[PDB]
Amino acid sequence: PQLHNGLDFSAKVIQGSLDSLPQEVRKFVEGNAQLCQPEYIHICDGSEEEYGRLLAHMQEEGVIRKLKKYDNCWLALTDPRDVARIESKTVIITQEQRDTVPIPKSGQSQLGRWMSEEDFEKAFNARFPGCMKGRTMYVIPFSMGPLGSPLAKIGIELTDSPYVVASMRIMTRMGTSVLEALGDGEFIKCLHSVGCPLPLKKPLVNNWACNPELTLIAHLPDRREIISFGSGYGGNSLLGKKCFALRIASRLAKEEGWLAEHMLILGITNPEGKKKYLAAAFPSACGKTNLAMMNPTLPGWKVECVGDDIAWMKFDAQGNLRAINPENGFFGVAPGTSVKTNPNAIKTIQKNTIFTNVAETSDGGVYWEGIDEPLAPGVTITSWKNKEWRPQDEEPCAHPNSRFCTPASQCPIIDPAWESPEGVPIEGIIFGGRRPAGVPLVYEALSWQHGVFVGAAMRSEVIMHDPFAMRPFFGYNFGKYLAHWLSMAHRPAAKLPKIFHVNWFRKDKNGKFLWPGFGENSRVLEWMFGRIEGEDSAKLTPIGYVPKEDALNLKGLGDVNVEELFGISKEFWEKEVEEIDKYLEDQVNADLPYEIERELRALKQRISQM
Ligand SMILES: Nc1nc2c(ncn2[C@@H]2O[C@H](COP(=O)(O)OP(=O)(O)OP(=O)(O)O)[C@@H](O)[C@H]2O)c(=O)[nH]1
Ligand SMILES: [Mn+2]
Ligand SMILES: [Mn+2]
Ligand SMILES: [Mn+2]
Ligand code: NA
Repeated sequence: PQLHNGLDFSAKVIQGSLDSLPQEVRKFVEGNAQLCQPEYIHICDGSEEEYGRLLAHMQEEGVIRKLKKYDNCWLALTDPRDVARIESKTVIITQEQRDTVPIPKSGQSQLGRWMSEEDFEKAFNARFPGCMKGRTMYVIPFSMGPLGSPLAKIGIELTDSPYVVASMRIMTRMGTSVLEALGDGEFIKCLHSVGCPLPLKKPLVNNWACNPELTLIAHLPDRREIISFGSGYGGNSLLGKKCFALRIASRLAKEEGWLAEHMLILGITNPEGKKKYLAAAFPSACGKTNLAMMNPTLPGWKVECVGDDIAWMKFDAQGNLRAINPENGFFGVAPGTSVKTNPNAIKTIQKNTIFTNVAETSDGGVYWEGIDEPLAPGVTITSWKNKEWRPQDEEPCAHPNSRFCTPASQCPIIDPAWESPEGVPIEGIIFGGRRPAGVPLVYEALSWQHGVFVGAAMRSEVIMHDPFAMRPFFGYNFGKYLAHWLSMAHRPAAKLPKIFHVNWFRKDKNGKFLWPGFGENSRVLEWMFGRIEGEDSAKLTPIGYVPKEDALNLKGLGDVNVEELFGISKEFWEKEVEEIDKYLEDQVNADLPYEIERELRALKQRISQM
């Protein structure tokens, strides 16, 4: 009801109907309409028409450019201040800090950033009131995972950014079908604003609305809310991407008995026609997308992609670890993507793809560092800063973490069960990062508990810790996350996947990679496949099982330096255990599970006996 006409926002709806919305959805939309004061409310239907028209509108406003070389491809160049995720401005709100991060023994937590309810409410009040003035508030009903999946979760994102709408259509299942399936069911409330109400208080840079000084990406797991202000970019704005997919979802996972992880999912088939699904957690810059879409060099082998970034996994009644890709597309790093490094991505991204912060060629194509493709004489390059650019300048033509946004259904090797509601059975979990020295190409954890330790001990690159590739993404206390992983071993009839650790990045004394990697990583996956089958192809070492002599198929690779590649040094590993000890003691402290501490003791002891 109302004594006037300030609460009913029906008159400002330009697509859809508030009356047709589920009650709790309407309250979410109208309540934030009252707060943010948008000019219009557009309830998205997810249709091709809505999509095409909105892209054309952004094009006319100069917000995006059409890439004329390709089929329905687009380019956005952002404000340089709004180029990536800002961890210092990414927070999780809970009653007690200990529930969000372990209280460190000595230093500051690097496992998350807590903000009190009190401090967030002040921050919220200083940002959102009237922030959508003069703008359309878009209502994005989206599913994270196949619509009918028991592993899927539903979100509603409100945004004043058409860039977010178009990108969410690609990255999630979006539209009217989602609302109809949701009904009076539960959903994650996602609120986003670029933080630039009209009239503009500050000058617009590169037609890219953002408020850097006030940027704040907040997560409120107990309220089932994500609230993001000031940034229009990637993980800060596409609230399904990391905020929902990893931070909120990992909390839900903890509560409900499942796992939300920074993992690719791939299906691998051998020459005997046997197929296994694998998951792998690597940090940013460590090649999940390359592995997920691998073109295998080994004859008779086939790799297929379920997902390249996020895995939602739950042990079923039969004890199989069932996994879905909750995403609907690939939000891949553009620089470094070539025919050599990722040929299947090259194929995917030439239609219906949105590019952000890459360079543009004179004939309307895309360009970036490591594209490994020469241009015809005459073809010139415009950089991501909208500047004339030559191949030999002291400046990259694309932003180091510039991205493409492409539909998953377009991947030539997309898995036939990539959107099967029941998910796919994971038989192996892979951990890894960038280690220039000391860490063998591949090793296998001795048990589930050792495997959890291996994930927890992950380091990459200055070499920094990134446990489970989840350091920027823990939705709650990492110690409790470790306990949650360990508890899976005590679950009824659980078939615990084999756990491996890989290192593509080991270098010799001259700084060149000892392993050719990319397509050649099918040789590593072959060994993993065999080990899952119970093949006697492993040699026991202090760090776990490694391939036997001659176990790894090296045919066609010439003379690979295996002794250096698989070399295990007592002195390196003595230092390794020490640094892992100090890290877990400080960062996890009182929340370090007994079994992780035990695995550290165990590894320390095995190394001492070298
Ligand atoms: N040497 C070597 N480098 C690799 C290999 N696979 C991937 N890379 C490198 O990894 C980088 C690309 O990986 P990213 O796309 O940033 O990794 P990602 O896990 O998909 O990152 P996010 O999308 O942010 O999650 C490039 O620099 C590649 O050269 C490999 O097998 N060997
Ligand atoms: Mn990726
Ligand atoms: Mn990622
Ligand atoms: Mn136990
Ligand atoms: Na722009």
